[PDB]
Amino acid sequence: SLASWIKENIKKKECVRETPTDAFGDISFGGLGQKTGKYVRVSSDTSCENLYQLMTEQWKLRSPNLLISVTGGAKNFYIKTHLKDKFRRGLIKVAQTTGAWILTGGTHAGVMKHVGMAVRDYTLSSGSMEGQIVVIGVAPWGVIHNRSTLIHPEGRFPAYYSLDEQGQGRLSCLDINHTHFLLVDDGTQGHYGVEIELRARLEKLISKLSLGNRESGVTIPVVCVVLDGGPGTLNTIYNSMLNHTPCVVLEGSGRLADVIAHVASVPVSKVTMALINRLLKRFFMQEYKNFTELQIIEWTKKIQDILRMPHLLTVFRIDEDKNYDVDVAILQALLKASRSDEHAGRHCWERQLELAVAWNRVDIAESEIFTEESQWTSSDLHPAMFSALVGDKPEFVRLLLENGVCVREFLEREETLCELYSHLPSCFFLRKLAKRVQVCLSHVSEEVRHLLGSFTQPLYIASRYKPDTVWDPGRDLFLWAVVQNNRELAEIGWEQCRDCIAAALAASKILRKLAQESGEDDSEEATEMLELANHYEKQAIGVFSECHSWDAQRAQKLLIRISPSWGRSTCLWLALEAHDKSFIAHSGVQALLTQIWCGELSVDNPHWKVLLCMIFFPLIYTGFLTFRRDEDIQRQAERTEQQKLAMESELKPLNCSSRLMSFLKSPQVKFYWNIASYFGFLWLFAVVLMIDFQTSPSWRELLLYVWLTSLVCEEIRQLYHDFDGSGFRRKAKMYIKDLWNILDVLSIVLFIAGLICRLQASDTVFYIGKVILCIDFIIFCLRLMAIFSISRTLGPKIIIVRRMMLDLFFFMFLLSIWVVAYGVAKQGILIENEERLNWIIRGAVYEPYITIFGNFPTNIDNTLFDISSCSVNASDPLKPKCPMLNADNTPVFPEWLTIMMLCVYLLFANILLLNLLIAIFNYTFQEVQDNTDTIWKFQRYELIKEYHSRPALPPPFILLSHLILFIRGVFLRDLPQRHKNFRQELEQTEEEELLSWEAYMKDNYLASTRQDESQSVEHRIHDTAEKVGAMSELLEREQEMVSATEEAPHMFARQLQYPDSTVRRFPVPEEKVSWEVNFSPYQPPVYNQQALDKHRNPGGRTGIRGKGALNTLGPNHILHPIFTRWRDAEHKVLEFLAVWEDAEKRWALLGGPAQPDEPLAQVLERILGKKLNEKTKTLLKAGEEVYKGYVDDSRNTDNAWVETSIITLHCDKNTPLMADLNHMVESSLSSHQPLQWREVSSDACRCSYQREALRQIAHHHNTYF
Amino acid sequence: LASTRQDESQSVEHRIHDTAEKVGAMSELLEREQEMVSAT
Repeated sequence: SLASWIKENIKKKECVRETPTDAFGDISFGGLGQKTGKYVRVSSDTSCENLYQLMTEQWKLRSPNLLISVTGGAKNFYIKTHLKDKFRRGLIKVAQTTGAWILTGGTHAGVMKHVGMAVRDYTLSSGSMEGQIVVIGVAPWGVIHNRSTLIHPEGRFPAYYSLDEQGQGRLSCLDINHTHFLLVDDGTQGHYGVEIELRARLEKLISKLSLGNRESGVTIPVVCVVLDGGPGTLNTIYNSMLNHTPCVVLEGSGRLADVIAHVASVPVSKVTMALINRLLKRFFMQEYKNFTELQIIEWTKKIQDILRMPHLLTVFRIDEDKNYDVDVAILQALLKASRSDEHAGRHCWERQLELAVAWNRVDIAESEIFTEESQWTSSDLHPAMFSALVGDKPEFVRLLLENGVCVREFLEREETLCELYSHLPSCFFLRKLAKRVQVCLSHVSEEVRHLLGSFTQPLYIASRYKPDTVWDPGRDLFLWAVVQNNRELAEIGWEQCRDCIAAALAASKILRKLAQESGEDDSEEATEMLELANHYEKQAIGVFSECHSWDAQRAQKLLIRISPSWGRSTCLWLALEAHDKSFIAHSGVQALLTQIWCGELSVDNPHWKVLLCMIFFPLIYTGFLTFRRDEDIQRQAERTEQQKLAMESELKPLNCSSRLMSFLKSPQVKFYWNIASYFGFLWLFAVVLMIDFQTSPSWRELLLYVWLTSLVCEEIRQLYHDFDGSGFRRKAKMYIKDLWNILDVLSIVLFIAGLICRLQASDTVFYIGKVILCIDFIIFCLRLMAIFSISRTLGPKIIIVRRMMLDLFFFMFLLSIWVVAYGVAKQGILIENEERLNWIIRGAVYEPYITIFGNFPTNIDNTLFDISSCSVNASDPLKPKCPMLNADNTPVFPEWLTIMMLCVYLLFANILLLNLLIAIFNYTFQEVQDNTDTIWKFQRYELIKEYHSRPALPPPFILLSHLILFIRGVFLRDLPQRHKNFRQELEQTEEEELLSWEAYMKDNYLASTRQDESQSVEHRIHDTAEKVGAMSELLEREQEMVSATEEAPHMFARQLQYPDSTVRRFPVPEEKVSWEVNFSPYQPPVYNQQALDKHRNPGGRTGIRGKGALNTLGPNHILHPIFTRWRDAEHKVLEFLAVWEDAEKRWALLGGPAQPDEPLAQVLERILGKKLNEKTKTLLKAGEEVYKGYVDDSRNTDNAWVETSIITLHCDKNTPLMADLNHMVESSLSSHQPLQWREVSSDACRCSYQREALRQIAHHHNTYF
Repeated sequence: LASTRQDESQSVEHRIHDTAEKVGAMSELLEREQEMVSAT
């Protein structure tokens, strides 16, 4: 697909004229079939945007994070084989982990061969799972030796290529372990240095690639490392340090590296042509002998030039100590370069972090930026927190949260949360949110409400995120972490939540709904979401079981309460709805359900006593079963007595009359009265059906009618008064789902059908109407067995019978085939064609089907003539046709054949079929035993809630209580205590103390599992292996350790390039800088811009002769008056009306050119734009004389130079001459568009002349204290 | 193939065999190191 673009956009060069390019395809090497490097060509100049697009969007290479540049050498060199291993290891450690791009001249010659051995020696050890080591390479297209192996205008995409390097010469080869190839063409096949400008321009361009991607405009870091190099190698390093963007790191091994590493110990003024000559002589010792002496002056001067900047240079120092690998050294030297730059301020630390964020690496950054000395503030880490959340890097978020970011300060405003929802990676939740937007927070909340359930209330409300819908910061971060299926963020989020158990179960329900809805992305939803949901289930069980061991009487209140965070739903309902079989089987919740179902009367009282108390009502008032109220009163009195006895050496009182009326409301009582009424219904229906039936209705049948309709009315009122009552058909969909409801649904219909037929009052219909009602009595008897499913003993018995129902029909079919076959054979053999179809079916299907169940001696009922009659076609009165006879009273067919056939038939029928049918059930029964315990507990809740919402009276009188409930309902007042022991709303202080208690219990739990995980064997072996692996390497290194036994010259006027021209100044060392010494070959070129022996430069030699951009020779003066005053009225800080130029954006001084013999008032009016010089006229006698003398600058020559006189006029606290000057302070001079009294300081990181003047100004003011 | 090589070097029955070999190398070497100091 790329071939359409790559043959339409990219040109080439030939003959210089241009043409559309060629040579495109992916080079694959014959050795290891694990590489496939792409090859593309390009011209000397190619569109920069197209180059970056081809590098970024085309070849699927991800975004660049760090650009590192290995350069130098190109021929060969040898490392003493100790530094090379550290070098190869570190240069891959850094690139691998920071998604870096490393570039090199890609040709198997010298330095790139070492990079290739690095990539090859690592690429087997990692396995290349993800994040490949992107290594980009630059090589000219003419100088490849075996060029014909891929040249084609339509390309050759799976091209094979073999290595050859015997054809060396002007031609060169191509390397082995790279991954990406860019090829440049200059048109001349016999050219080597055609790739320099494209490299330098591309790197300097690309440095600005990371702009507009994030919150702040900080440019990407670029580094150039050179191990060994020729003469040209220094020039790229100088052009880089002049570009002032990269750091440059050097090592010990190389020749030119040893040159710079030796000069880096000596001072910059101590560098001399003779001293550098004496140093370089004992460095190469081939080229030191073969030195070109017409350029060595430039060499000495250039090294003296590049050692002037002492903070963009770092060196390895011959592996001193063990400063780890080279990975950090580069990474720290990048930051050390990064601090001293154009920005002065808070921004150094501010900019500095964001680099640590963008790299996945945390250790270096953490140590440097989080030193003990430094102070912080929880406001100033917010942008780094935000970028660390969106980029989904967990450990860095944990580090920022441990060190002083409070979650409560971070989500103070709604806008931050709105923006944080705008960066989800793609998931099923994101697709559903995209469907809903066809982002304000309400669109989130509607989708969350649909996920969680229709019953709960909406979480967020628009423009009320400040303090229903109360604000906790915790659930917002936890929910945002949960819905994108990210484990390492969610495990941090759960430790932040105020309340815990409700949150964990809510996340469980969200994930199981999101899994059972999606179903298309099979791997993700099938594995990750279900594993995560079971994990948060396990966390919830652990926290609750830790709370239950401490003191259970607050644990139940924790289990009941309404949680206002999650939408005023309780906690038990969430676990109940989400099909969490494991949480609901925990012992404390079962004890809660037993204590509820057990009613007012206290638990642990045996059923025999309970039923006998139901038999005689006053035995309760006498006291035969214990009660909760008196047991608690006795226990409280016993606890009080125990406390009094330990010192020595609230609870309601009990009612007397309402004892009984409180007894008659517990569900254990109503279940027994309802089952008594159910036997009563069976009795009444039998006695009406068998005895009391008539053509006219009796009073018994009317009692039957009303009692049936009372059952129907109580079922309907227990529909609409349940929880989740708002809305329609949800409880209907809940109810119709299962098998046992079908029976009631059939029976209530068929009963009414029977009543219609019964009242229809016809001759023949009345019979069928009695028939249907006699059928329905079977169903009304059949649904009692489901009522006897409640008990634990009979609970799992019925499900095993329910499970194996299906196989019996297919088995019966298989047997019926065999019996029909036997019957048709038997009747066909010894009987002629019979015209009677009823006799055919009765002797063909029935008689064999009746044969198989009789006893085998009884079954042989075989003689010729007992009851069959056949002289006639078919004696009608129940006589089958006779068997056909040969002799008189003799079967032509032998009777023993019938015997033998019947023996084989019943032998196959009995032992071979039904024992298989039996054998199915025993194996299944043995197999099904393990998983039963839970489902029964879930059904145990499914029962209990019904009877707690049923009127107390038995079902014969449930009509009157239903009428009383409706008459209460039409009263228009509704404040029910319906489920007043399920939904509980707490007071304020009880809730606060309770949540703090359970948070303390959670913080106990997590420490418990961390101490119990680090005691297992399967962890501790993995620890000992790592410690042995560290101790082994170290010993080798230890063995190896034993095995090894001011600013006097001007520095701005000696720029090797003159400013704003093409001429080059003469190279001037530091020793021969002054006029005292004499240089013998000293011959500077004379180039005035656009009598040169009139004056001499007082600083020294400059290598520049003439008047270089100056109106006169010699001293050029410029006075710099400083208009200063106080910042505040309290004299806390100082300030000066400095300029800030629109071209340079720098806080520069306000001083123009002072001419020789210039009046200060007129020059002040020119430099300040005095529309009112009376304020300066009263202030002509202010202070002056800060500094005066020679100023180093790039413009200085041997004839002209620049001198200056610094003046500082600081007024009083009021500064009465500053109002008129501040009113006329505008964009007057048209270069400084802002111009105000910026606050002064002791800043030595300012303009070079002004830094010393401000340092003297602070030395004047603040040294008094 | 990379998946099974990374999942084979995480089992216990391999990693014990690795630690035994590294302990056996570190023991011999210490004796030789003692001898090196032992020669003055």
